[PDB]
Amino acid sequence: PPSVFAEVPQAQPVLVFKLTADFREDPDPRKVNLGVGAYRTDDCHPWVLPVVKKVEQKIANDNSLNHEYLPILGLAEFRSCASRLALGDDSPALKEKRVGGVQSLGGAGALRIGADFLARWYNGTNNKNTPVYVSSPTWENHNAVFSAAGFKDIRSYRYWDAEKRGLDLQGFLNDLENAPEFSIVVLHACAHNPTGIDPTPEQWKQIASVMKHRFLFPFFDSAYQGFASGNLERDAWAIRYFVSEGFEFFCAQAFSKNFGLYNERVGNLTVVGKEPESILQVLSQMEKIVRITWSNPPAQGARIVASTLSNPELFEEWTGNVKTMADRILTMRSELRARLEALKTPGTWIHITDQIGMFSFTGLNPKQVEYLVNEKHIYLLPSGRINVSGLTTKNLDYVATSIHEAVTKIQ
Repeated sequence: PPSVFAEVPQAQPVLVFKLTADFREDPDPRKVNLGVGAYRTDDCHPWVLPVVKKVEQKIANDNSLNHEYLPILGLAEFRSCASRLALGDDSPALKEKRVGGVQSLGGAGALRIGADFLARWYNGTNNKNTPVYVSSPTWENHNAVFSAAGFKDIRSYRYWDAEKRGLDLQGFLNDLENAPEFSIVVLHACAHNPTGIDPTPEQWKQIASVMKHRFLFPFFDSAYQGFASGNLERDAWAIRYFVSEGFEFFCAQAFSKNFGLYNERVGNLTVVGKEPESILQVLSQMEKIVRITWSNPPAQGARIVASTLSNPELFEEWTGNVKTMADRILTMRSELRARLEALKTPGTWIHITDQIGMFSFTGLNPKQVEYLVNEKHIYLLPSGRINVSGLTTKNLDYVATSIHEAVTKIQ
C-alpha cells in the first residue's frame, strides 16, 4: 500500500528564506544580501559579542551549577535583570514592587504568554473580543501571535506613509481615538519593525495622551533595546515615560539582537501594575499559562544574560559591545544617505538617517526593488526593507549607484 505521507504536498518556500537561498545560488560576483535576519560585520560575518564569550567560559567553569528545572516563571536573576534593563534601576515601579517578569522563548514567546493572559483575564474574563491594534505595517508575529491566542478582532493603526517616507502620526492618533475603550495596542518600543521610524519623544507624549484618555492597554515589544541607538536609556525612553505617566502595561523583551543570542531564544515578559498584590496574582496565572502551553524554560541563554546584566562590570562591557553594532549601522545609514545625495538621486533621503535600528524602509517601490534584485543582484524585500548591516565599506558605492539607477530608470 501507499505511505500514509504519500499525499503530503511540498510546502511553499517562505520569502525571507528564499531570498537568501537565491542569493546563495547566484553566481554573479556583485551580489549583496540586504535580507539577512541578523547583524553582520563589515566583512559579512556573524559577530559573537566578546562579553558573551567571556560569560560562557564563566558558566562552563562554574561547578556549582546543575541542570535541574528552573522555576516555572524562569531564572529569577534573569527576570529581575531584564525588567531592570527596560525600566531603569531607579524606576518607581521597581521601588514599589509592582513589577513582574516571566522568562520566555524569545520576544515572540513573551508576546504569546502576554496574549494568552489577556485573552483569559483582561477586560473581562475569557474575552477574545477585545480589539488588538498593530501597526501598519508591522512584524508579522504581532498579528499571528494574537490570532493564535484567539483574539477575533485584530486591527491596524496607520503608521508608515509611503509618499512621505515617514510616520503618519495623525492617522495613528486618529486610529487610537477611534479605538474602543480598553483595546490593546501593540507598540514598538524603539526600532520599529519593519520600517525603522519611531515616534520622537514628543510624539510619544501624544500617543500616551490618547491611550490614557481611552484606557488603552499598552503592550510594548522591546526587541532591540541598546542595539538600536547604542544607548539603553534612550532606547527605553517611551517605556519609562509610560511608567511615569501611571500606565499599567506589558513589555515583551528579546535578547537575540542585543546579545547576538539568535540561537538561544531568550526573552522576558515584563508586567507593570498599579499595585504589588495583584502582580503576584498575575504571575500565579502566567505560571499556569507557561505550564499549560510551552513549558520551559531553557536555561543557557537566560544564564548568559543574567550573568552579564547582574554584574556592573560585564554590564558596561556589554553596553560597549552593543554600541559597536549600533554605531556601525548608524555609520552605514549616514554613508548611504551621503552617497545617494552626492549622486543627485531624485527624492528626499532623510528617512535613511531619521530611521533607527537594523532595518530600513528605503522608500523604493516594488519595481525598483525588482531592478535591484534581478539586474543588480542586490537582495532585499519588495517592500523596500533592507538590513542596514548588510552594507559594508566595500559595497556602499555599488549599492548607492544601484539605487540611483533604480530611481532614475524605473517608474
